[PDB]
Amino acid sequence: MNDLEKLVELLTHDDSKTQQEAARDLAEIASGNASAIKQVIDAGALEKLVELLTHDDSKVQQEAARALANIASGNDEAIKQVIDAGALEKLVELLTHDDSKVQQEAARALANIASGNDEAIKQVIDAGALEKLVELLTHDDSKVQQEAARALANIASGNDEAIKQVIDAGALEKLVELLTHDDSKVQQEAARALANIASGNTSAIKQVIDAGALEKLQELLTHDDSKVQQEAQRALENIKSG
Repeated sequence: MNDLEKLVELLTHDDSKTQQEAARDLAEIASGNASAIKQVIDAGALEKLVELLTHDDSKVQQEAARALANIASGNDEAIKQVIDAGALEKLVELLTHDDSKVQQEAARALANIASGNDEAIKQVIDAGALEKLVELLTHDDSKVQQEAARALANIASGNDEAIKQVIDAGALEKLVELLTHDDSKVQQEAARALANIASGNTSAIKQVIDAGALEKLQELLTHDDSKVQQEAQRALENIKSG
């Protein structure tokens, strides 16, 4: 049994600090080379990590979700593996327990998965992730709003059938109220999400402007933060040519 696998072993222990530290230490190893990431996978981390998500231990959940997150930042192989290990079911589950840092890692996790191909994107919507995600947009938690928006954006970067789901979940008007929030990153992600949704067809572009996106977006264009401006401008543009 090599070092990595004795870690997956330690995950199976009933001590809180034991699980947490092993989970934490996997979280870091899995945030390096593509090589490090696959070493983690074939060491069988995924079954064990996913099951930690169902222990009601805030700190443990936070490290097991984060680990999944970091693994989902690797290539398409990891993302396929994370999915086949049933993460999405538990991950979306974690979004309903009001736990700042745990909702946060869960979102980034889904978000990252959602950055994969179209097969990955479908599995996210089918796992009921949309409804829960949209809900997190109304929490008074700048960090959570950012990761939730970030996920939707990725998801709204898929096909028509995806964009349509995002609208149907009632994203649009929550997203716009984000544009008025005085946190740079949040605005950045909301605007990005909007910009993507507004790369669909006339139906999709229409429901954006009806949601009052235009004036807020043009408002952000006068803020002093390059990155936000870019996302706003890019947004005003796919709205414009329609």
